[PDB]
Amino acid sequence: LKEDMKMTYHMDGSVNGHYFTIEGEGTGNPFKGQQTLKLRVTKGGPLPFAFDILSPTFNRVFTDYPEDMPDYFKQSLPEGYSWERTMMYDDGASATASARISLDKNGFVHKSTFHGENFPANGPVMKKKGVNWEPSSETITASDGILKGDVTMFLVLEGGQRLKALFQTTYKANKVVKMPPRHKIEHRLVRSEDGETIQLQEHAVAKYFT
Repeated sequence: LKEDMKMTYHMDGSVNGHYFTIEGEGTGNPFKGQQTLKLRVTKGGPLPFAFDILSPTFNRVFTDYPEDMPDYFKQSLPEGYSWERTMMYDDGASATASARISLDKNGFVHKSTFHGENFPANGPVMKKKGVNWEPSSETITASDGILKGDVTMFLVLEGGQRLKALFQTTYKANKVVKMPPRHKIEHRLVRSEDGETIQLQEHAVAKYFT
């Protein structure tokens, strides 16, 4: 595990019954909690929905942890960890996702799935009006060898509105590691697109409360 890591991605997903596959590569500094991803829709493109609902699916190894706080995700290496997530939007839409994070010769291997339903056909998600997620603060809590994350998310939309969603995640290392206290992770995730690709950049930093 070094300062200059590489990643690969594969997602099989669907939204409102429209199925798609996404693949890509990434680079990042896991110790500074920084990563940059380059993704392509390899099947089912172009996506008839705002890519932002998928972007948090695309790795808490890339979190800047204080030196004296147990780092659940870096401890999980080389075997890695997996997670499962529910996402409940304020308009009644809902989605689930899961991913497995592992390592090979090249670096991190990220395999994920995504299932979303009941996004209003004429709402901002299905009309591709997302801009970016607001910076967020996810509360991490520990119990029985696993972590649970809670974060209220706000998707910035065109025209100055925001769409709220509640994210809940269970992170599983699948081997015994030293467990951290209750803490928070501050995220900043931004997206850029060019017709052929999607770029994601996340900066994530873990902090103690107060």
